[PDB]
Amino acid sequence: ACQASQLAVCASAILSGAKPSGECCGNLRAQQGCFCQYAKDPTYGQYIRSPHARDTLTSCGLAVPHC
Ligand SMILES: CCCCCCCCCCCCCCCC(=O)OC[C@H](O)COP(=O)([O-])OC[C@@H](O)CO
Repeated sequence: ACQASQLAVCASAILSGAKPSGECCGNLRAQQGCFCQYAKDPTYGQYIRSPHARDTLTSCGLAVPHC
């Protein structure tokens, strides 16, 4: 139901770009709902369309948006 918090911890990488993290790719899983549809969300388009974002999720290889 869109937590908007389980991913915040990752935002550090998406926005700033400190360093990825495994927990990140895991947090989204707990969602597997809004996270998927979020792919359409324009306001957060900068988050999903990030450079390190796709890398983090891909590194895990669990679920990719655009579903
Ligand atoms: C409160 C702030 C937090 C923000 C909310 C976060 C919401 C979670 C969504 C995160 C999603 C990030 C993943 C990046 C999505 C993306 O841009 O897609 C890249 C994708 O991996 C590329 O697909 P592709 O390889 O071109 O697909 C074609 C291929 O399948 C066939 O060859």
